[PDB]
Amino acid sequence: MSHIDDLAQLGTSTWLDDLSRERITSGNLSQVIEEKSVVGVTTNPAIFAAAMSKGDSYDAQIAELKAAGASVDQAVYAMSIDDVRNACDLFTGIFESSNGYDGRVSIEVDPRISADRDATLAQAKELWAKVDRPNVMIKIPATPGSLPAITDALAEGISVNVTLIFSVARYREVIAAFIEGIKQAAANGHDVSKIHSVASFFVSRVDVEIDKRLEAIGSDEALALRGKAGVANAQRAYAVYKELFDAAELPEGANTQRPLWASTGVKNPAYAATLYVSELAGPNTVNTMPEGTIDAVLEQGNLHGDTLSNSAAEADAVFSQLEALGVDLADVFQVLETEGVDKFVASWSELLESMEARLK
Repeated sequence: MSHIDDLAQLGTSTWLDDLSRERITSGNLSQVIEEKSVVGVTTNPAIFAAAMSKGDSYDAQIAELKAAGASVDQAVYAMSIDDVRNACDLFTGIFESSNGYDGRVSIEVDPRISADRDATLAQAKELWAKVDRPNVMIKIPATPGSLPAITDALAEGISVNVTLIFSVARYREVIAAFIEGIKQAAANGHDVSKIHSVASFFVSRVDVEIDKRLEAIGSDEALALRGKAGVANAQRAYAVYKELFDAAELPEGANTQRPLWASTGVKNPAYAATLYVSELAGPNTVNTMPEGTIDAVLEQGNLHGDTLSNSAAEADAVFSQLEALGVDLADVFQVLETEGVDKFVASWSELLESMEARLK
């Protein structure tokens, strides 16, 4: 039927990049699964923040939580868990039919503990046990401290959405941590066939940083390269996926860790709104799209087959050309990681402020 269905036939599952209570009550979340072929969802603090400030969708539970003695942290916890568990129920049919790959709902641990392995693990177990739904996924970022918490968590049978992956180097480390996670899960007696993971690899961020730097260079050639690095970087990640899982020896029954294209909303009005979907389509992948990007794909389409599998030559040429023009790609990826963690933590404080505003 739809262009999202065509995208799944190419191998790329479509997830939605937020779980606002607006979507649930309105019936939008059912509609999006049923009509837009959405087969997974993730939490979104920034959107959550906004919804409490500008909307009445949480008014009922805020009244509840203000009636009890709820702190800002407890309110935020309670509200997001109720959303997530509600989404888990509704995605149960897809979870069961998809061999556990899709039908997933992701929820993060506290962004402020992301350099703290122990605390990240502790809160991963806590969230896992509290939500108490087998299709939930705990978002754990691929940043210092929490990267090894990824294998610890998988070792306990927790399914993990790895987030804040910006570079192929760090993606390689994420895959290694997944393989060790599943090896330890087996050694700890867990049925490894029910442990899943996705690796959320950011796309638009790269072009935002690099488009600026290409404009600073200002040459014809630099300007002609704009809007290419994000796709190219992701395609290089896909080659790595194939490489490391080819080389890997996983316990029997183990799932693959599918690459997931995140931040796939275009940030420049001149770029086609389907750029980070059509160019990143192919086997064993997920794309976590903003709903506006889902609607762009649905009405505009512009898919042209699998654009991932045979993509490595093109993508490398983009990167070798960027480095010929003097763009310091290692510095770019370091800026993205630092800015990534700060944005991550910042949007969390934005949510805590929003929340505090309502609880007074």
